Amino acid sequence: SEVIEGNVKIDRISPGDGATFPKTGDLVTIHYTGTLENGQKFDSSVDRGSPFQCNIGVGQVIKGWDVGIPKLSVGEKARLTIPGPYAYGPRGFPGLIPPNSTLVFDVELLKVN
Ligand SMILES: C=CC[C@@H]1/C=C(\C)C[C@H](C)C[C@H](OC)[C@H]2O[C@@](O)(C(=O)C(=O)N3CCCC[C@H]3C(=O)O[C@H](/C(C)=C/[C@@H]3CC[C@@H](O)[C@H](OC)C3)[C@H](C)[C@@H](O)CC1=O)[C@H](C)C[C@@H]2OC
Repeated sequence: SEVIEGNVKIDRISPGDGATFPKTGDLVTIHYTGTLENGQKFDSSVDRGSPFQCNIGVGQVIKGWDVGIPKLSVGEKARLTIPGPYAYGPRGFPGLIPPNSTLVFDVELLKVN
């Protein structure tokens, strides 16, 4: 596991084309599962049967996603461990994430665009 910006950790699980990497502003199609540090699952889009899309690195998602995702190539599966300051910090999210939580994200880069 690699320690990227802000102390976010990447655990590579299954490779991508090792060549198609998301660039700033690129639209990404991802499948994620979010868990707290205890393993307690709080969200998943796989459960929704619909992948998430956002433009990467422009402030649309929490910073751990912004620093994290661009280091993945199309088709890869990896796990992002994100500390509070790079996620929801001291505020959290009502009914999902408590103040100061470290978030674990299992994500799959389906397509870059
Ligand atoms: C108003 C319209 C609702 C709009 C909802 C959608 C488009 C649907 C989309 C599937 C979101 C999920 O809803 C099904 C749901 O995703 C979580 O469950 C989740 O796993 C998560 O953490 N995600 C989602 C995947 C990207 C990383 C992170 C994120 O960065 O998400 C972003 C996030 C909340 C950023 C805040 C931005 C404000 C800053 O202040 C804060 O700064 C700390 C960080 C999302 C993408 C916002 O851009 C847009 C929205 O919120 C949140 C725990 C609760 C959130 O509910 C909404």
